[PDB]
Amino acid sequence: EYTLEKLKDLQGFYQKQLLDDTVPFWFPRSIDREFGGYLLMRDQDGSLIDDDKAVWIQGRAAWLLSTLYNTVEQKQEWLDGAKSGIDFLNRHCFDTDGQMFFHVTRDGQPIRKRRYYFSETFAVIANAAYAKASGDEAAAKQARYLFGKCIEYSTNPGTRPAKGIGVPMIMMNTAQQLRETIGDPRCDEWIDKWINEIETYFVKDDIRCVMEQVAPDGSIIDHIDGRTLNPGHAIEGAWFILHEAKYRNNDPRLIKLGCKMLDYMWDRGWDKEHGGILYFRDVYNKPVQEYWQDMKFWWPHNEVIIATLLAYTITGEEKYAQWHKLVHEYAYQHFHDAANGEWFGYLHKDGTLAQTAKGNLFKGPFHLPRQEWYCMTLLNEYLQQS
Amino acid sequence: EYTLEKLKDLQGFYQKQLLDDTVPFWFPRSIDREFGGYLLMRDQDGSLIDDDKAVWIQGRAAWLLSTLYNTVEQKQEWLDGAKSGIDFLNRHCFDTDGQMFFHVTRDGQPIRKRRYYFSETFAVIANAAYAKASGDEAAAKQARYLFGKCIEYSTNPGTRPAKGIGVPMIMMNTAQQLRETIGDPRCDEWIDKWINEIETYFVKDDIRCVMEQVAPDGSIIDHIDGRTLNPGHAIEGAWFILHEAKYRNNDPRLIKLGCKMLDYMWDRGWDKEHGGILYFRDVYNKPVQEYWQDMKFWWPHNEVIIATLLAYTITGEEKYAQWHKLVHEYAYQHFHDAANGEWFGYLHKDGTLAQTAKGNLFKGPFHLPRQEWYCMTLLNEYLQQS
Ligand SMILES: [Cl-]
Ligand SMILES: [Cl-]
Repeated sequence: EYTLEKLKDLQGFYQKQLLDDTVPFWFPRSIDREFGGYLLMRDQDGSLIDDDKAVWIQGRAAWLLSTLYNTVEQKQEWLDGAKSGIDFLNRHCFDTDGQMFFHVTRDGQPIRKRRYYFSETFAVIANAAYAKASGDEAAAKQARYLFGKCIEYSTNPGTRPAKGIGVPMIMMNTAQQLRETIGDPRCDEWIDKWINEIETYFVKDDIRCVMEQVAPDGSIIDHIDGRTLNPGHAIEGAWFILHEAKYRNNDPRLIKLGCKMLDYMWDRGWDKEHGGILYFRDVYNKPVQEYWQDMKFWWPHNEVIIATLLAYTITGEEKYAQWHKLVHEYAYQHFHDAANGEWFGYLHKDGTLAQTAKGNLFKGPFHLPRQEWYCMTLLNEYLQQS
Repeated sequence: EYTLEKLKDLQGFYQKQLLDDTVPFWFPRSIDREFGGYLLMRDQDGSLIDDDKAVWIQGRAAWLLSTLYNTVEQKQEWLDGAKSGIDFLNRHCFDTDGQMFFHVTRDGQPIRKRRYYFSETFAVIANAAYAKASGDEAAAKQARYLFGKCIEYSTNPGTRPAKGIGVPMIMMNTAQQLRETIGDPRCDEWIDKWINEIETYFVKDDIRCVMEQVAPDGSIIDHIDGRTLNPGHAIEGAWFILHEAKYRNNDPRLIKLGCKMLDYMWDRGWDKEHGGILYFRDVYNKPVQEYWQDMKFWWPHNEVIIATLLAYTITGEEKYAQWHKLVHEYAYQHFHDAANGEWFGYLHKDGTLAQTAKGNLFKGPFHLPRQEWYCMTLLNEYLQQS
């Protein structure tokens, strides 16, 4: 399967895709010079379908620009672009009670506020990465403050109580990004707790499944919502854990855990008729009720590309190279827009395009550039060690 | 052409489908003998995929059974079934603040409560129809009490205010059902206000569109949510208005209003590539972001079948017979399950089945049986006058 020359070609592919295709689609043109932050809700040709701003994606974009500055090239325009988002978050995206908005207008007026703290987690990683890039001590302090607030909420996130895997997952990745940028003494211990929560409550070895939600004792909630799985989301967590495994000196327990989550959810998620990762499944193969259950979204593919390549480089198991080849070829052939750049977001089960937009309230410069950046970086490291 | 002969055939077809196929799929087996209410979340073969109870659908089902008893046949089984749903609503489906739940367990414990009051409107029409079928004065008083509360809610309620067409539409049909069962002196004057609201704010003659939401002054909100249209929903409102026109001795002004709404949204909503009514469209033909925008759902087809047949019997315009033939043939050929009865809910754009369930949190014994019952009784009245 994958030779070193082939992995060298893959490294260059992800690098050139990231820097010559994906990032230029968004930046610098998406930087809103008049109001700050980013205009990211763009059609296939780059034209705007909306001038609203999703607060999560403002933070994700600021994180990406800072991360490119810190790990790829110290381009002033990326630093300036990151600062524009940080400033927009601080100036407009916090309510008087200190909680962040979810959805604001171009000029920063609030449209939606969600009880969630997920906006805050993306402000943490954005401020952490920006603090590293710029030396801004205020951004460092904000990142560490909000991290604690996020921890606080995570301990305490209605006759059918359920806990969701997304809390430990997002907190783990937030803690990882905080560690890898400016550092914080809480990161490693809490990551341990969040991994233990994922393993204990959400990974079911007897049925080879990773749950999206469970009851507080870990039991499966046998109702429509509780049965609904998201393979791409579970495999996102799997590679967060494989990432942690490497940091922890290739810890065999964490390698085993990440790999089995990936194994379980590749089997449940990969569409053997049409190819690609199904968005939702049902733990007992009852019909999934969420309407988009069999659609092919971009971001599950981004996460499975990372996970399979990461699993392959860590374990050397050829099957992960075979799965990587499958999902990589599937995703780049079906989502990538060779004419205008970047990726479509939304395909039907059979791979035909459902609509042409490349950015909206949920899609922006995050999952795809993170995958291309992470894979380019991973392979550079891997090839240096070979 | 739609001859009297063809319309007689259709009349018998809808009657046979309603009584030999649609209703038997649900009743009596869906009657929850232990806890009351109805077990309606069923797979294609009738097996339960969940024992939860959607409060809207408990009221809709009680309304249907009462309506059948009143207008088709005084089956004791239907009356007893209607009372089961009424009692379940009264016993379990009101919160301590007087607002109704949206989603409860089999035994009536709350799962979810929504800010809307659509639960209440379906309790109105259920109690009204049951009050007529049984002479229960408590149900009649309840229907009128809840109706008054819905009126207050509708008149006595973010930097982007929007008003939705669903409120005046649902309130209109609620009032119509109240009028046609037990009567209420407020029905006609409030229907007039709601029709005026629909015509003034949501119907756009210049661009031939019916909006889902507009700004308080009626202007189009040129953002993703504000641009999103629902042709089936607009056409549901169209036939509510055509129904009112008939009630008002074929009021030509309401005929024109209902017909232009139908004309506008047939043109925007009918899928010329694959057939069927698309779920969402965009007023300016920008890409629609809601994931299921191009799926083919059962209930838009139910409503367009009513609207086209009603428009045809009222106006005699052959185009509405042509449109009815198209949507009738499309819907019964694609959604109807000849093997087990009733209709699948969810098809892809190209008409292929997305999943097999026939009842869930949103689909149950309502839109389809209402369409078959309404078309059967409409054609019976129409052919009695020829
Ligand atoms: Cl994204
Ligand atoms: Cl329904």
